[PDB]
Amino acid sequence: GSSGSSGMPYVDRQNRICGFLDIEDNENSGKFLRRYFILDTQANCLLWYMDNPQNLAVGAGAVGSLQLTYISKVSIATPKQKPKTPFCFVINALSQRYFLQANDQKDLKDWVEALNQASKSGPSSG
Repeated sequence: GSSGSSGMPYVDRQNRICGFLDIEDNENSGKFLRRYFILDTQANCLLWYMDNPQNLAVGAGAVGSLQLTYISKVSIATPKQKPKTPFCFVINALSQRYFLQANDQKDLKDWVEALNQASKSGPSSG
């Protein structure tokens, strides 16, 4: 482990983000799973639910999750990886790249940003 300090970082309060993305079902090369992704900093993981959790049932859950512990970098995909997509970001983790789709250019960036904030865990954790 060993936690190293930094001179003087910047940015903070990644702030949780929500929306509806389309992750390419691992069980299909073309079909995307439209779920409501929610960048939870407290959980330090990514949870995407069929729909808002406020409409779901207390005894509900997420179709899938993504531990931030994996994610390393969140950059915009490329036409050499997954073209035909304007606002598409690739979540770089251990050594993989998740292809997700955004509604507009905002959500996209935002997400990318949020995913870039929750990943950078700001200046420090907590």
